[PDB]
Amino acid sequence: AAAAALAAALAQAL
Repeated sequence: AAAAALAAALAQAL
C-alpha cells in the first residue's frame, strides 16, 4: 500500500 502510494505521489510530482 505505502510503497505504491509513494510511487504514484512521485509520478504526479514530476
